[PDB]
Amino acid sequence: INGQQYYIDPTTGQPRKNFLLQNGNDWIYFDKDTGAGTNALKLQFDKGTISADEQYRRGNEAYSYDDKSIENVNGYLTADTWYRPKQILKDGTTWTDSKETDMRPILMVWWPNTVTQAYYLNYMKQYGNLLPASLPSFSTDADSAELNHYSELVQQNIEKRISETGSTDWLRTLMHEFVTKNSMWNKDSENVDYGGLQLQGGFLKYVNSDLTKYANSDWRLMNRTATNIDGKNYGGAEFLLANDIDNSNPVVQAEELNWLYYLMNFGTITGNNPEANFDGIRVDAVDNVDVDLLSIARDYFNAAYNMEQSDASANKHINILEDWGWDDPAYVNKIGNPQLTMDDRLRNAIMDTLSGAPDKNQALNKLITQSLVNRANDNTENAVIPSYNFVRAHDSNAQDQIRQAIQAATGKPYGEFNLDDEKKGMEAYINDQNSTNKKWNLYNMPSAYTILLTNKDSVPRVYYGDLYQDGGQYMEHKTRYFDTITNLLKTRVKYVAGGQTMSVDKNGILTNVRFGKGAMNATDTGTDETRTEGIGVVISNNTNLKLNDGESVVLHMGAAHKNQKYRAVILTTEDGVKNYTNDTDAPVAYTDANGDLHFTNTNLDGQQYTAVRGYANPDVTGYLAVWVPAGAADDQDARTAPSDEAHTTKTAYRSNAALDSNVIYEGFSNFIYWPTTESERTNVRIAQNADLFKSWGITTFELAPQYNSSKDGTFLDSIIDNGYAFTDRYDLGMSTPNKYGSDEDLRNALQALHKAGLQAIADWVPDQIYNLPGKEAVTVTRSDDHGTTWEVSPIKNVVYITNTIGGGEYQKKYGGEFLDTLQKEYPQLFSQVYPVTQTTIDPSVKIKEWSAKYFNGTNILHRGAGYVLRSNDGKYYNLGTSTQQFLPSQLSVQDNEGYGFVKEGNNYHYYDENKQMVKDAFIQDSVGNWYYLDKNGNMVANQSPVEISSNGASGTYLFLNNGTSFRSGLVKTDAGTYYYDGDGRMVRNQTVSDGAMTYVLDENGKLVSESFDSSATEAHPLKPGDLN
Ligand SMILES: [Ca+2]
Repeated sequence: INGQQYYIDPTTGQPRKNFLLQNGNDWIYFDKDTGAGTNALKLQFDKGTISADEQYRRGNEAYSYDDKSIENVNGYLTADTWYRPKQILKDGTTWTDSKETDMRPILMVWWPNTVTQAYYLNYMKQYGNLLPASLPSFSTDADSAELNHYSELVQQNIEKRISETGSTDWLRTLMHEFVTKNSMWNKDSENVDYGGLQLQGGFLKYVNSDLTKYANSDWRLMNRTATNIDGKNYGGAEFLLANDIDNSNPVVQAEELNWLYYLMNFGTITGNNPEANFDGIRVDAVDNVDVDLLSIARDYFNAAYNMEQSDASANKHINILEDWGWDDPAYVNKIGNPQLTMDDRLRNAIMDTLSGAPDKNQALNKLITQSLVNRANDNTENAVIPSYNFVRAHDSNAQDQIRQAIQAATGKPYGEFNLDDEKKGMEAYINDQNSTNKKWNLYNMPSAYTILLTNKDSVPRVYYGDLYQDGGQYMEHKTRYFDTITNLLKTRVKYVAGGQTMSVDKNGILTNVRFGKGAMNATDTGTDETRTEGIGVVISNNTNLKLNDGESVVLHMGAAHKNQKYRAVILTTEDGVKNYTNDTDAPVAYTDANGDLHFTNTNLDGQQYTAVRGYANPDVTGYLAVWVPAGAADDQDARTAPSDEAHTTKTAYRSNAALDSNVIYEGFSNFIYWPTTESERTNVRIAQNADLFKSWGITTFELAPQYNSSKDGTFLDSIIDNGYAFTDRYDLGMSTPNKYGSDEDLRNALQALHKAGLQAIADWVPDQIYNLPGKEAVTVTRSDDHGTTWEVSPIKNVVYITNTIGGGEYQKKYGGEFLDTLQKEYPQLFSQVYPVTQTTIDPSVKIKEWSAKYFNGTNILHRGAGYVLRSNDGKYYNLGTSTQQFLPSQLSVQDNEGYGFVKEGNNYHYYDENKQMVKDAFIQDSVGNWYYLDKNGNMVANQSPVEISSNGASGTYLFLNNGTSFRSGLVKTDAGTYYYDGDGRMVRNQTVSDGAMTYVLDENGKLVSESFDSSATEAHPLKPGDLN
């Protein structure tokens, strides 16, 4: 009984918020907070008179407008501002001239309106006991004489408590707790939304303004990715996470080169050790930065390593791209393949045919065609775009599914967890991994890895979490796939080479063949070394596969393999798979004179598990078998060395037998735990295991990003501290260990890898920086991940407090410091003109500390739309440093009386700063609502649509009973339902999205249909193909 009322939306099953229901002259407004219905709106525009008591009035004035007198950010005041008054009412009794240290909250003496003053009183009473807790609530409607009486009493009681406790800490805490309970001062006014790449619930893009000139930029060219160089197209999302670096600013670009050089010379610079440098880069978040960076990195590598000279030259520095967009490969190829594109068409073919559940996988035929490379008869070299490929990665079918397991095991929201939670989720995740029916883990990991590692024209990348359990100390526990995948890896070195043929038969069974080194076509007879090389693969994704009697699967081993003995590498069993790491006790099969192997529904020569049929177990759902020639020498190596012959084209990597001889190891998971001893340190264990990785044929070890985590908990990366979320770009376990160890552990890992003949990859992360400690006022607009204005947000060209100043001691020590050396050693880098900026990089300014001018924007910070304090008509308070000096009445000697919104008779008027009545104009109140004063200067409030032209612009508006322009919501009337946009104007004849909601309005503005996208409402796994 006695509950609230709501209007349940038919598509959300939840209350409509900010929704007006009208029936004749009667109405219910359903509120913003919970959608609870009311028919009594409060007047929001009322200030009410300053202290009539002159001792309070004069005593509470600001001592001065100096920086030290009034807490501020670039001269702007915030809800948290404390200030020095002329006098304090000491111990509640004795007006006393203030000391410099006598700071008091501005909210002790000032409120944006009477609504907030009443709420302040209620709060200070209930939670501060600064009024008798017995008092009834102050209604918004309370007159200013009553409100002022009780805020003066609160002031007395604050001063008594300051005297009795000898402290103001309690008051700092209490006032900030009040602040955060006001929607104008919290996330409720920030239009939280998780659509697209709003991973943290929304962005604020930085814009130029006379209000914040020190934060202006001539650059901020956004979304300028591979398919949007000129900005005339859509491009990738500029915005992703945290503070988005403006990589279109030429000074920032020089700094990215500076950092790049630092990474590539890390051991030299920090350890006097040229044996402890990185050899290549991974470019993080490619489709979220100015694509100029690909050419800047290219140019540096060309200058320092002469990449384009030959294959031997390029292959000494394997670089890779995190480039998700399906049109990226053509562009990467065009600029010279300076970093390897991924082949996302190929990975998605694997996802679609092998990695899903039995009732979900598609026909295997797609593996032949859906890729940068057609593999039906891949018999040529240097003919395709070179690329790398993978089955999983730290952020690909790992982090989202692991968070799903944690959520399932703990009941906590997606992404929220402590270390105990993480371990409990990991136990469930690993139990799932070892099940036949998997909820969170990919199926057919053995078959997926077989395709990965036997494909021609591909640099495969192995994922750490497929060899070792994702969560645990580094390499603490092996997965069930460790033996299978390391068997494939060693077999790949020894046998996998030459041409490829892939086919799928009428039973949907896939056959994959490699001929061995020296043979490219099925008809080639090969060389001496070809004979005991090559591989044959049989794959099905059909758990019910049954061949009729007399039906066979034929592997066409080719003309180099006539009348030859083969032995098994992997066979599928009832319970899993069997691995054979060499010829000993492996089952055998013989080719005929055409080079064909013949398998059927029956074991060959009484050898267990040589029949082809469907299985369903935790390894295989379908069928897998792999065969190689018997009798290879123990030291057989089918790989090809890169030629040092001069390139005839302007390319680094070429897709050929030498590039194919490389394997990348992504040597981390996000869910590595912090080590409990020095011995458990990831980089310590990497150094100790260099020869192990070599034995798998790893040629480049991709290390995690080594940057010390911000540990701010604002994204997964700064919860599990993987190194992608950092404040100091140059701090690689240097001020304190990273999760992987100290900078000495890192240099030791690089040196040990080099000693074993492996390369090491530096994760280059130019997109963003986290957790800068210095505040800066910036003019911003709430925007989507492409910087498109969020139409329903009031945050449009609004001053907001950002955290953009800082960068740590190592950015300060090293930022810009290698530019002079780079200019003298590689001068050509400084005269290149880049395609997006159409200019050179700009090394004339060193970045030693970041500030807002260098960023495109920020994730929303939950400070609230109105945190920066304003009066009526959009006017900002300011000390006078960033914009016109203007202080609240209570702090100045100016009297508020008769200015702003004023009642006369049954009407309200608005008087401007010259005390003149405003007519036929829109005017904003201090908390951001909008009003229209008509031709007579009367506030409009008739809740029936009204046509207004304001500066040659039509609009149909609706003004609620309290005068406020209704906006960003629906109105249901007797005649239909209507939608008013973020500017208060009725929408007609279109489809509009309002956050999670989509509404279709006909020519008359009537709602025809609506839909709900729940994923806009909270953090969520990113949908497959979201980023293609
Ligand atoms: Ca960006």
